[PDB]
Amino acid sequence: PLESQYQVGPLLGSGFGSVYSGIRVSDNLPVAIKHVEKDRISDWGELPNGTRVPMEVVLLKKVSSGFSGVIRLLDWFERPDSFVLILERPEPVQDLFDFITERGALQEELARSFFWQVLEAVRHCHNCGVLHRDIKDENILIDLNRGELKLIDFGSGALLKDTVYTDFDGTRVYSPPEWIRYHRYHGRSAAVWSLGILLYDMVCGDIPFEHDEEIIRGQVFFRQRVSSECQHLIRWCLALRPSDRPTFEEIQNHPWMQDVLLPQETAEIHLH
Ligand SMILES: O=C1c2c(O)ccc(O)c2C(=O)c2c(O)ccc(O)c21
Repeated sequence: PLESQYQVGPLLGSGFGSVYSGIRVSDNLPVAIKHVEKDRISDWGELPNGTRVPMEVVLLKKVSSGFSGVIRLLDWFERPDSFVLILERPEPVQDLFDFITERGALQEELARSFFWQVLEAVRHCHNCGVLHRDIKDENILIDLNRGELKLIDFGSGALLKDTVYTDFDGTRVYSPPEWIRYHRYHGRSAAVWSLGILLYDMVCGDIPFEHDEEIIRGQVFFRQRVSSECQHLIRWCLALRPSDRPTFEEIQNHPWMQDVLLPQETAEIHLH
């Protein structure tokens, strides 16, 4: 059913897997086709109907209902040594790591719009019972035309829970001090930490911390001019003590978050 119903094109990256550009035949929706090999999956789950699948798929199904800032799972298949996922492919697109790498640090107005959309997308996941655990520039795609950000790689994700996590598969330089020191964290507050790393990156062109010692020390130096309110929000997300970090609500009610542009205006002003 698979090679009949879609048409493969160029590789796009790897790997989280190996992803090819693809076209649905039924109608020419761009799609992306991700192959994941059974032998590299450390982490499995089960769907409603009760089949044994990779967590990624569990997590993607939970979040793919309706619209949002997540790239949606349109379908999937099993093969003898691999699973294969069919995902949306917006067109044209660029990931935030490449975008930042090309244009350097981002004007506050642009960072505010982007950051807001990441916030909405993460709220959506938490809502659906999903925690991403690897929120970073390269897991965000920009739809250059509509100005809409989309989250992508759920392969380190987990079901959201209130219990304390003991495993972590995401990026180190994005991991919170509680993980570095004690090998334990909670979802929401670890996510806020990483959101804080992300926001620094947006406005400074680079991440704040490289080594464990700098993460655990939690002192943030700004290498770029950044308003006083943005520094405050960033420092707040990057508090050492989990309980001293903001909730999403508080981040979203922060002064620096006010009067966010809509996506379309963001694209006009900053992407056209
Ligand atoms: O690299 C992608 C990806 C992509 O490169 C282009 C369009 C896309 O739609 C995705 C995508 O949905 C995607 C994903 O869900 C997980 C890991 C990934 O590396 C990716």
